[PDB]
Amino acid sequence: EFRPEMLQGKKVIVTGASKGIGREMAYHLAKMGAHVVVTARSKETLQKVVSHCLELGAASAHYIAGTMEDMTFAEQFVAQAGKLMGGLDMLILNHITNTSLNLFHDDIHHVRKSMEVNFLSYVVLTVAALPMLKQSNGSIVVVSSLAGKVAYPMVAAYSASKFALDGFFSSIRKEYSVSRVNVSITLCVLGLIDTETAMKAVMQAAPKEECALEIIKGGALRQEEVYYDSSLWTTLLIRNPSRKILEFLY
Amino acid sequence: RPEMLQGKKVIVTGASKGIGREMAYHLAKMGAHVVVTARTLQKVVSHCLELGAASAHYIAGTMEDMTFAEQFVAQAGKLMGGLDMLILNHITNTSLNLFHDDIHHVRKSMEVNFLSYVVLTVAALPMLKQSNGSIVVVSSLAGKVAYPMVAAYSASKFALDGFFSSIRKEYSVSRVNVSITLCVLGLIDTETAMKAVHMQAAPKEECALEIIKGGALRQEEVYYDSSLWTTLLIRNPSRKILEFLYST
Amino acid sequence: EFRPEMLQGKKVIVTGASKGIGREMAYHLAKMGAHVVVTARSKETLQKVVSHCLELGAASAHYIAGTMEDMTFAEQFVAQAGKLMGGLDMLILNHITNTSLNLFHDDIHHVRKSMEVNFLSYVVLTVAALPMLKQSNGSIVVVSSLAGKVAYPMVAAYSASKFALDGFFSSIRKEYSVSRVNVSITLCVLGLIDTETAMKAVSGIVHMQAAPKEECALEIIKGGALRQEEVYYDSSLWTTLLIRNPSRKILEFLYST
Amino acid sequence: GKKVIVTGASKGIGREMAYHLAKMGAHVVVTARSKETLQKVVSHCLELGAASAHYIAGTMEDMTFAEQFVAQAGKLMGGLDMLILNHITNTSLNLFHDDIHHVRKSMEVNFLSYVVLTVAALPMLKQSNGSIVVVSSLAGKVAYPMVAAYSASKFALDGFFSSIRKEYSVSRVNVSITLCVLGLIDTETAMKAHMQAAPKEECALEIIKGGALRQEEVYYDSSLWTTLLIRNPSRKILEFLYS
Ligand SMILES: NC(=O)c1ccc[n+]([C@@H]2O[C@H](COP(=O)([O-])OP(=O)(O)OC[C@H]3O[C@@H](n4cnc5c(N)ncnc54)[C@H](OP(=O)(O)O)[C@@H]3O)[C@@H](O)[C@H]2O)c1
Ligand SMILES: NC(=O)c1ccc[n+]([C@@H]2O[C@H](COP(=O)([O-])OP(=O)(O)OC[C@H]3O[C@@H](n4cnc5c(N)ncnc54)[C@H](OP(=O)(O)O)[C@@H]3O)[C@@H](O)[C@H]2O)c1
Ligand SMILES: NC(=O)c1ccc[n+]([C@@H]2O[C@H](COP(=O)([O-])OP(=O)(O)OC[C@H]3O[C@@H](n4cnc5c(N)ncnc54)[C@H](OP(=O)(O)O)[C@@H]3O)[C@@H](O)[C@H]2O)c1
Ligand SMILES: NC(=O)c1ccc[n+]([C@@H]2O[C@H](COP(=O)([O-])OP(=O)(O)OC[C@H]3O[C@@H](n4cnc5c(N)ncnc54)[C@H](OP(=O)(O)O)[C@@H]3O)[C@@H](O)[C@H]2O)c1
Ligand SMILES: CC1=CC[C@@]2(C[C@@H]1O)[C@@H](C(=O)O)CC[C@H]2C(C)C
Ligand SMILES: CC1=CC[C@@]2(C[C@@H]1O)[C@@H](C(=O)O)CC[C@H]2C(C)C
Ligand SMILES: CC1=CC[C@@]2(C[C@@H]1O)[C@@H](C(=O)O)CC[C@H]2C(C)C
Ligand SMILES: CC1=CC[C@@]2(C[C@@H]1O)[C@@H](C(=O)O)CC[C@H]2C(C)C
Repeated sequence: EFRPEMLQGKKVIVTGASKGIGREMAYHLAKMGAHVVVTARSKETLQKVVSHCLELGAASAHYIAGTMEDMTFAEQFVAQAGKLMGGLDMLILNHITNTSLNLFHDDIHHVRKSMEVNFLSYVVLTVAALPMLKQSNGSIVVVSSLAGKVAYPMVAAYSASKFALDGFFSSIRKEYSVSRVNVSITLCVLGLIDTETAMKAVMQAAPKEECALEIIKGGALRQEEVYYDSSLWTTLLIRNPSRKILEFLY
Repeated sequence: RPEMLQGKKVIVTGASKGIGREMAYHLAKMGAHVVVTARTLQKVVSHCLELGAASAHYIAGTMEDMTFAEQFVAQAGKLMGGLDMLILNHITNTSLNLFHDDIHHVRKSMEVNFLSYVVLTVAALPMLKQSNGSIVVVSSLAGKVAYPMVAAYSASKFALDGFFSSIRKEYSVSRVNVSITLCVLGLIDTETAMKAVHMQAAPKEECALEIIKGGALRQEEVYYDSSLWTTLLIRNPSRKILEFLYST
Repeated sequence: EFRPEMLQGKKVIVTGASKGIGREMAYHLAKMGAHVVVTARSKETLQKVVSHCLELGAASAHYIAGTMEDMTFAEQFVAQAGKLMGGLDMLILNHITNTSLNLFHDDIHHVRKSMEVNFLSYVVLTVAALPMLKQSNGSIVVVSSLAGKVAYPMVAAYSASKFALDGFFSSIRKEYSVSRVNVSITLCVLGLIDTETAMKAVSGIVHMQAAPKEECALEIIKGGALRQEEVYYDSSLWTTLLIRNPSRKILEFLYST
Repeated sequence: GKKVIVTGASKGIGREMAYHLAKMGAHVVVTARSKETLQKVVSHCLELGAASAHYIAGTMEDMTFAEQFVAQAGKLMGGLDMLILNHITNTSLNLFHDDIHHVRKSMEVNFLSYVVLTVAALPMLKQSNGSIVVVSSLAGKVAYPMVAAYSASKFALDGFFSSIRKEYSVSRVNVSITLCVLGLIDTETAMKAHMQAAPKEECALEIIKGGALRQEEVYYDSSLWTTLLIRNPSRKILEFLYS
C-alpha cells in the first residue's frame, strides 16, 4: 500500500509542470519532501512553482525552461537535472503540445509536432535518464489517456501519439523484464480531468489534485498501468484481459 | 466477389517485395488499374499486365520524403485519372533488437511507417471522396499487443491504429464515404520477415488476398494469423463497448 | 527616460506578430516580463513565437490566429485577448496586407483590401480595446511609414491606407485631449526596415540602407511607453529630422482656439 | 468647348463649378443622387452658355454606378477633358465613438469611389491629355477633431493621388492631377455644420483655374495667413530626395 513517506528524499523529474496535472504532481512531490526538477516553456511560471514547492517542504526544487520540440534541449535537460539532484529515482513524462478538438483535414504539421512533443521527446528523455534510473532501480511514469487506448473522433493526431507511447513503452517494459534492467514503467490511462486547458477545449471531469496523486502513487507502487476516471463504469472496462493473454502466450 | 476489383483504380505501396507484391498480382488477376511504388518494380509491372492488369505503371522513391509522397499520389492520380483504393503497406527496415539507444530508428519508423501513410492519405482524399473509395492500412499484432525486440516498430503500428481509427469515426460523423481497413496480421512467410525471426508462419498469397477482400468489403478490421485460436482473442470487445458508449 | 521595467506585468496586444517587426516587439515585451497576446493568420508560425516569448520570460503569452479582413474576427480577437490577460494596457497595431511594389492600373480590389486590412481593421480593433484602455489609461501604438507622410510611386493603395491612419488617429488624439480621455496614441513613422518581407519586395528595385528590425521594434515600444505622439525611425538621421512637420503643428495649435 | 464631369454637382461648390463651366462655354455632365435639384442645375447651365448640359443621378456608394456613370457621360460627350471629383457622404461634427459604419461609408464615397471614377476615366483622359481635379481639405493635410472619419478619407486621397501623380510622371502619362486644399467655404451644408468662411462662388472658380493650369496643388482659404503655412517643403525635399 502507498505511504507518502515513499517519496521522501527521492530524486524526481516532472515535465510540463508549469500548469495543470504536472504542477499538482510537483506540489504533491514537494509535500512528500522530494527533490524535484520541474520543466516547461514558461521561465516565469516555473519559478513561481519552484517557490511554492520549497514552502510546501521540498528537499530541493529547480526549474529548467525549454520546449520539448527541441530534442537537444531534452537530452541536456536530463543531464542538468541529474546534476542538480545527484541522481534520478523517478522520471514523470507528462508534457504535451497544445491540441484542440477538430476534424482532421490536411494539417500534417500538427500530426508531426504532436508526434514529436507528445511521443518522441519522451523517448529522448527516457534514453537520457536511463543510466541514473538503472542505478537507482527507478521508475518511468508515462501519462497517457483513454484516447491512447480507444478511438475518439476529433483527436486523431493526439490519439496517434498516445497509442505510440503504449506501443513503445509496453514493448520496452517486457525488454526490461528479461534483460534484468530493474526500472519500472507505469502507463497512466486518464479520463477527462478538470484542468483549465481540458475544460476550455471541450462528460464528468475528475479532480486534478486527486488525479496527480494517483499518478505518483501508481508510479511509487511500480504498477504497470494506472487508470483514473470520474466514473467507475469507465475505469473498469479500460483494462483488457485479451491482450494480457496473447502477450503471456507468445 | 473477384468482380468487385474489375477496372478499379488502385495504389499499392511497398509493392516491390513480399506482401505488397502479392497484393499487386492478385489485383492484376482481377483486372484493376494499379500504380505500385517502392525504391524490381518493372519485373512486377510486367507480370501484372500479363496476368490481366487493366493498366500497370510504377513510380520509384523513398517514403522518407514527404514531398515525394505528396507528389506520388498526384502523379499516380494523373496516370489513372482517379482512385478507388489506396493500399498502405510499406515499412522501413527493422531488425529484432533490444532497444538501447537508437533514437534515429525510432524517428525514422514514425516517419515511414506512420507519418508517410498520413501524407499519402491527405493527398488521396479528394480522389477517394469522389470515388467513394477505400483506404487499407497494413498493420500487425505488434500494433495491438506488445513484443520486445520491436518497440520502435510497435510504436509506429500502434500509432496507425490510434490515428486511422480516429479518422474512421470522424468520417462516419461527416458522411464522408471512404472506408478504412486496419489489417492486423500475424507472422507471414515473406522473405525479409523470415530472415529476421519459432512459430508457424502463414502463406503470403492468402494474406494479400485476405487484405484486399477486407478492403473491398469495407471491413473496419481484418485479422489473419496462422493460429486460429489467436485470431478470435486478438479482437478487443472491451474497446468497442467504450467507443459506442462515449459516442454520446 | 524609458526603463525596461515600465512594461513589466503590463498586458499588451501585438498584431502582425508572426514575422518582422511584430515578432521582434513580442520578444522584447517577453524579455521585459509583459503579458503578451500575439496575432496573425499563420497559427504554426504564431506557436513558434509564443514558445520563444515564454522561454524569454513573458509573464504570459497566448496567440489567436485569424485574418483582419474579417471585422468580426478583429472585434472578437480583442475580447478574447482581453479575457486571457484580465485587461489591456497597450494595443500595438502592426499588421498589413501583403503588397508588392507595382504601378497602379485598375486594381480596385487591392485598393479596397488595403483600406480594409491596413486602415479599417485598426479602427475596429481600437473601438474594441478602448473600454479596457480607458480603465488602464493605456496606449494605442499605430505603426505607419514614410509612405504615410510623403508620396512615393508604385505603392499607392499602400500609401493611401497609411495616410489614412494619420488623419484618423491624429484626429481622435485631439478628441481625447478635449474629452479628457486618458489614452495615448503613438503614430510610428518608419523608413525601410530589414524585415524579410521588405527585402524580398524591394530587393532588385530599391537602393537604400535598411535599419535593423530589432532596434526598430524596441523604439516603437519605447515611444509607446513614453506616450509620445510620433516616433521616427530611419537608418538616415537626415531623414528622421526633415520628417517632422512644424508648419502643421502650428496650423493645428492655431485652430485649437 | 471642353468636355467636363462634375460630381457632387447638385449644390454647394460642385454646383457653382458647374455654373462657371457653363459660363465659359463648356460641355458638362453633372451628377448626385437627387434627380430634382440636378434637373434645375442642367437648365441654369443651358442658360449660362453651356455647350451642352446633362445629368445622371445615382449614389457613389455604388461602385457599379460610378464605373458606368463615367462610361455614359463619356459617350454622351464623345470623350472627356477634365474630371472633377467633388462629392462626399453626409458628415456631421461629432466625437467618434464606435460608429464603424460611418468610417467605412466615408472611405467608400469620399475616397474609394474617386479611385473607381478615375480608373474609368483614364483611357478617355489619356486620349485628351486631360486633367483629374480632386477636391480635398485643410482636414486632409492637418488634423482636426470632430471629423476623424472624414479627415481619414481626405488624407487617403492625398496619399493615393500624389503617388499615382509621381507614377504618371515616370510613365510620361500626360494627365494632370490637381489636389485642392480648401479651408472653410460658405456652402449651405458647411454653414449648418466660429471662424471666417470664404465665398463659394470664388472658390469654385479657383478650383477650375488650378485644374486648367495643371497645378499639382491649389490652396484657398478666407485667410492669406493659413494658405502660406499649409505648404510643406520638408515633404518636397525627401520626396525628391528618395527619387
Ligand atoms: N486534462 C485531461 O483531461 C487529460 C486527460 C488524459 C490525459 N491527460 C494527459 O495529462 C498530461 C497533461 O495534461 P494537462 O491537462 O495537465 O495539460 P496542460 O494543463 O495543458 O499542461 C501541459 C504542460 O505541458 C507544457 N508544454 C506545452 N507545450 C510544451 C512544449 N513544446 N515543450 C514543453 N512543455 C510544453 C505546458 O507548459 P508551457 O505551456 O508553459 O510550456 C504545461 O505545463 C498530458 O500528457 C495529457 O495527454 C490529460
Ligand atoms: N511479413 C510479415 O510477417 C508481416 C507480419 C505482420 C505485418 N506485416 C506488415 O505487412 C507489410 C508488408 O511487410 P513485408 O514483410 O511484405 O515487407 P517486405 O517484404 O520487407 O517489403 C517492404 C516493402 O517496403 C518497401 N520500402 C522499404 N523502405 C521503403 C521506403 N523508405 N520508402 C518506400 N518503400 C520502402 C520495400 O521496397 P524497396 O526495398 O525496393 O524499397 C518493399 O516493397 C508491412 O507493413 C509489415 O509491417 C508483415
Ligand atoms: N519592413 C519595413 O521596412 C517597414 C517600413 C515601414 C513601415 N513598416 C510597417 O511595419 C509593419 C510591419 O511590417 P513588416 O515589414 O514587419 O511586415 P511583415 O514582416 O510582412 O509582417 C506582416 C504581418 O502581418 C500579418 N498579416 C498579413 N496579412 C494579414 C491579414 N490579412 N490579417 C492579419 N494579419 C495579416 C502577417 O502574418 P500572416 O501572413 O501569417 O497573417 C505578419 O505577421 C507594417 O505596418 C508596415 O507598414 C514596415
Ligand atoms: N464646405 C466647405 O466649407 C468645404 C471646405 C473644404 C473642403 N470642402 C470639400 O469640397 C467638396 C464640396 O463640399 P460642399 O460643401 O460643396 O458639399 P455639399 O454642398 O453638401 O455638396 C455635396 C454634393 O455631394 C453629393 N452627394 C452626397 N452624397 C452622395 C453620394 N452618396 N453619392 C454621390 N453624390 C453624393 C450631394 O448631392 P445629393 O445630396 O443630392 O446626393 C451634393 O451635390 C467636398 O469634397 C468637401 O470635402 C468643403
Ligand atoms: C473524450 C476525451 C478526449 C481527450 C481529452 C478529453 C477526454 O479524455 C483529454 C485527454 O487528453 O485525454 C483532455 C483533453 C481532451 C482532448 C480532446 C484535447
Ligand atoms: C512476433 C512478431 C513480431 C513482428 C514480426 C514477426 C511477428 O509478427 C512481423 C511483423 O512485422 O508483424 C514481421 C517482422 C517481425 C519483426 C519482429 C521484425
Ligand atoms: C520607399 C519605401 C516605401 C515603403 C516600403 C519601403 C520604403 O519605406 C516600407 C514601408 O512599408 O514603408 C516597407 C515596404 C515598402 C513598400 C514599398 C512595400
Ligand atoms: C475646420 C474645418 C473642418 C472641415 C470642414 C470645415 C473646416 O475646413 C470643411 C471641409 O470639408 O474641409 C467643410 C465641412 C467641415 C467639416 C468639419 C464637416
